[PDB]
Amino acid sequence: AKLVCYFTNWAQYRQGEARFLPKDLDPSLCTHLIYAFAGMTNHQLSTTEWNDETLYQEFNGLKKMNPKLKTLLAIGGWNFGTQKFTDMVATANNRQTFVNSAIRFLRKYSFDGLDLDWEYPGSQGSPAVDKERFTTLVQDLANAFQQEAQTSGKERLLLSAAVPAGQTYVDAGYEVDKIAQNLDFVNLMAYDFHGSWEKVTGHNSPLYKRSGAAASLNVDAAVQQWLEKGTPASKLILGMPTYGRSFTLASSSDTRVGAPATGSGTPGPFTKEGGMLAYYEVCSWKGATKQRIQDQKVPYIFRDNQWVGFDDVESFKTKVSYLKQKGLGGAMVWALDLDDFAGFSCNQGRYPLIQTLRQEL
Repeated sequence: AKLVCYFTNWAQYRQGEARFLPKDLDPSLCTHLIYAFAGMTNHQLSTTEWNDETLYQEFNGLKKMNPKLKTLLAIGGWNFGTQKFTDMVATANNRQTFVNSAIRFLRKYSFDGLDLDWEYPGSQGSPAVDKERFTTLVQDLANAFQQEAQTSGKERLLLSAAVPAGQTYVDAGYEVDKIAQNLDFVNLMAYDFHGSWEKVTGHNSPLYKRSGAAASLNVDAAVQQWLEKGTPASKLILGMPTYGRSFTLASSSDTRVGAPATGSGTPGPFTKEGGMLAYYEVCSWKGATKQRIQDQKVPYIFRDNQWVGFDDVESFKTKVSYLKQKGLGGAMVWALDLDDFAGFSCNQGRYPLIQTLRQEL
């Protein structure tokens, strides 16, 4: 089994004990660590934070303690947009410029592979032709990765991609069955199903549905979709979130799922973003009421006019059990910095959630 965890390079700016750098990393915790995110300058792979070169070195330097650990560099992300991916996979000469830069860049900093986080090809601004080109990109990379293998005398660079869960986004940009052949694994983002972008409370990551397309916004519907489309279960890794989606309730009385909400929930004191909250900002809510949505096997907690749907140790246990049953390749996590990484808030030791994934896997 695989335990893929996403490291975040902006987490280093969280205040006090939320601050997260490579030294807060547990080298035996995950089997694969993915660094988010790498950028793109002149069709080439580039850094995005002033200390990326320094962080990369401590990051991959962890392999000195754990030779089994595999690291990949994730390029893209939401903030990155799609525009630059389009211009890169536009021609072939440019793709070569990238593929050849990726190779030099990964090898330079001791990365074992590349995680594609294009959000999203053939959607949200990306032309319909980016669908077929994405798979070409996948192919060219897989191919160069093959050839680079002989010449270098090192293990073939790994290639994975983070992918969306909804039917809409898949069709718009993913030739599943085909990309699944060149991808060593697929990190399914099985979360962000419900959020403050909705006028009704809903859970960020429900295992099962509570009808219509609504009944497709759960882990199961996401897994099933990627499976049926040609993704071998081995290659499917189940994303798990160490964070919750928050809502401000229209009325402190009516804390039901589906209850009305005026907007995003109060930004977290450490994460500073409405709609989302790290586990260490929820795990120990003083004077709140934690409940459990039986049909979706996930919990939610409210206090006053604040409502939050998050994942706890028990939900993770259930999801791994689910994952085992579907025969999936392992579990993926977003993100290391959102779990109580230093056991400074929850009294459940270091990495309550992620260590759970490790124990059950």
